[PDB]
Amino acid sequence: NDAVSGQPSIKGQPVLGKDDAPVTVVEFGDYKCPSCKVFNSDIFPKIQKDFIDKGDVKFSFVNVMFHGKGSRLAALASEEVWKEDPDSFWDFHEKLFEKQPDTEQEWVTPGLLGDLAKSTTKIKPETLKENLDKETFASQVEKDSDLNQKMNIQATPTIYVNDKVIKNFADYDEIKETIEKELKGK
Repeated sequence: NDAVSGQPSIKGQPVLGKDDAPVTVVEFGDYKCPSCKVFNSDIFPKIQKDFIDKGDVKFSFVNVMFHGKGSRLAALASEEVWKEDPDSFWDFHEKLFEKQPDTEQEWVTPGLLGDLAKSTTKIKPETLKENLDKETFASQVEKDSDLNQKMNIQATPTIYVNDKVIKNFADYDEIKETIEKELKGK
């Protein structure tokens, strides 16, 4: 039906922000999703400036694989970057979204993901690409899928503010108000 209320676990997930931040914002997203591209460019930076920078919010991203083989490739790459060079993760993440074209045909390839690793992280392109071929990080993508299913994710992006499901990811008023209400409660 709809995404389930409740606090998703961010254990093992990429995180940005202070450990002790009182509000956790989680995005369930897909690198091939055009609405996730919009969230990344239009909404995410506002949450950063307003909340993450000042230690109010810690942010996490969980992979959802709604757009076929390219979604899976992208997710495997994302997992590897978090594990091997987490300090660079959010730079790689933002560039993969910036790379998403405004066309519907498959665009995700190992060469593409290898080039991003080279520009944004300390990870070797050939290493990343070898791991994509072997699907070295498949267990982490499956863990993400398990979590997606547990929360009954129906569309991407789905944003959680603590245990609250945001109705419209593109409505910064809703997001900001919900963050602020959770801060109060805290």
